[PDB]
Amino acid sequence: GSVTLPHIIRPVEEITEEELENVCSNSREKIYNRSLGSTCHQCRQKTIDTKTNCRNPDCWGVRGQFCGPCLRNRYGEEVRDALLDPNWHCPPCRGICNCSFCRQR
Amino acid sequence: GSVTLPHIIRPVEEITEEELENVCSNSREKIYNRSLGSTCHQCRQKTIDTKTNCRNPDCWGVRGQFCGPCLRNRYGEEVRDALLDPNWHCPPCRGICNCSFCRQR
DNA sequence: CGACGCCCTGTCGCTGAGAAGCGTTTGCGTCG
DNA sequence: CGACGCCCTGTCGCTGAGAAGCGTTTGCGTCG
Ligand SMILES: [Mg+2]
Ligand SMILES: [Mg+2]
Ligand SMILES: [Zn+2]
Ligand SMILES: [Zn+2]
Ligand SMILES: [Zn+2]
Ligand SMILES: [Zn+2]
Ligand SMILES: [Zn+2]
Ligand SMILES: [Zn+2]
Repeated sequence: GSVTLPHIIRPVEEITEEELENVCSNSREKIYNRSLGSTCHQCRQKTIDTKTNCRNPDCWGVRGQFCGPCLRNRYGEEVRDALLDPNWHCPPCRGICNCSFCRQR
Repeated sequence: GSVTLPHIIRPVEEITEEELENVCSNSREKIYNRSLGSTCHQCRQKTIDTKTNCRNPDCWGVRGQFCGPCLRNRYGEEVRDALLDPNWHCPPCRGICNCSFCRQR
């Protein structure tokens, strides 16, 4: 698949309690799905757990999506706090992402 | 147009005398054509004058295309020398491009 | 290196991906 | 700032562009 997936900014008002209930706690408990899942930028795993929504208009693609364990262990932030933050920008947007590809550059 | 144009490596044996005869000398003498023309990376002008062919396999798109005046005035190299060089890499490939966008980063 | 044990329960490799060009576009300077 | 003159004959702005995910993928260490 060549082209870049769209990036949609979800307001904090549109975040539902069901989405917060589905924030992954342990990476071994993830459920893989090629259709309904979403891909975390850190671990590069496409799973159905709730992931962070980057709210920077300049942000693009799926770089802003992070899972529970990855955001917690690699950046000390909670996905639930990130989803409820109207001004939350992804670590790639802030230029502090430590994934195997971004730290390489 | 969203997607990236292909990059084709032309061996020095395939360079013809007609192509060398069409290397631009003065940027004011260029002929614009949206169909048959090619775009220089430095001046960002799509014209029909012969342009450099970057021979790095890792190179992609049309970043390696430079016109006569731009390569001469901005990098001190001749397009004819570049086209006849089997190991010629574009200034973006060498990370020394001084166009308005690359020097900005 | 893949079995087990520990506490802070965890993450890299490969492929193919990585714009392009039309429009407000061309060096320097006195000078009206 | 857009006419003119100079020699080394020239280049920036805007838009939309800027992957994604399956596969060889999960912290630390003694130890067989
Ligand atoms: Mg490629
Ligand atoms: Mg865009
Ligand atoms: Zn993750
Ligand atoms: Zn972002
Ligand atoms: Zn990253
Ligand atoms: Zn040019
Ligand atoms: Zn190149
Ligand atoms: Zn450049």
